[PDB]
Amino acid sequence: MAMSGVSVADECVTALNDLRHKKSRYVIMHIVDQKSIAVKTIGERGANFDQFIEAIDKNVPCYAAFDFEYTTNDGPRDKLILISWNPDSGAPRTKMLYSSSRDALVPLTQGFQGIQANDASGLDFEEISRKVKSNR
Repeated sequence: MAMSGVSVADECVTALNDLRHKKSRYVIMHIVDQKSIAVKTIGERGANFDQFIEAIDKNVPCYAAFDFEYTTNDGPRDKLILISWNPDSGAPRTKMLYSSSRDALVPLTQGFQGIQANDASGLDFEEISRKVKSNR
């Protein structure tokens, strides 16, 4: 409920929109100029750890969406998860920007479990599978 300037760019909306249809795999975007959100590094199936870490930066507020199929309904099911980066021990502007963008990300990421977790706590594959498997 900050509302300052941070807003999701058209490019981001299109990237996530297509990603939801299993266009690649996952998409990672970050906030630029704390006003306009831009893409930093897009996935496809399983980017390298070197490039993944090199691109990602544990500090600024970033959002990564991953599309994974499951058999919760019966078989041919698809569920996308949204993980936000924002360590409590990070920065003040970073934690604030998260809320300023969360409002605009709410409508953008409709139907996706959005959770904020920093460090391994945010990249916990087990947490993602457990969340989607539970559907809560």
